[PDB]
Amino acid sequence: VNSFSGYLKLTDNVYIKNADIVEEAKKVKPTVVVNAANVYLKHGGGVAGALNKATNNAMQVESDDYIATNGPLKVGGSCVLSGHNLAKHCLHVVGPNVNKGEDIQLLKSAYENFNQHEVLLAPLLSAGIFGADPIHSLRVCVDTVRTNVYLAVFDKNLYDKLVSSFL
Ligand SMILES: Nc1nc2ccc(F)cc2s1
Repeated sequence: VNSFSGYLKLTDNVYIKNADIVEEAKKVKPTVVVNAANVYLKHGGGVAGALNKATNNAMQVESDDYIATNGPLKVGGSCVLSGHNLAKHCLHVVGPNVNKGEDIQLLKSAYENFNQHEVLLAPLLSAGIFGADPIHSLRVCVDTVRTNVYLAVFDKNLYDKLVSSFL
């Protein structure tokens, strides 16, 4: 048993809810929250901007030190950093950004990072301002992630379309 509440069960391991991931993280304090990161860990907008704002910019300060030491992530890659006030850990995962012309085949590689963690609170990778079709992102998630993933979908309209179209 875990602390996640109000989720619809899609599969053995994937759950979904219409929820702001910031507010969900603040309530649950999960072991792992996933950020929709870019390779520079520049948390300007979308999920990343909202998570970083909720940490009072501490996520960005930590991220800048990480990049100064290690250089940029790979598209499809990830790093584990602090979860600050939101979670124990933040798994920063880089899905491909369609609005930059990145290979959508890298979305499966991105979701494979989730398998290193038994339970995660996450957004749909490459959705929102990353430009991919969220229906596709949910299909790749279900077909790739084997650990227990609690997906927060911010937009109520999109949530209802994801559920009602799910095979
Ligand atoms: N407070 C929140 N802002 C965003 C922005 C984008 C998003 F996909 C999810 C959320 S939750």
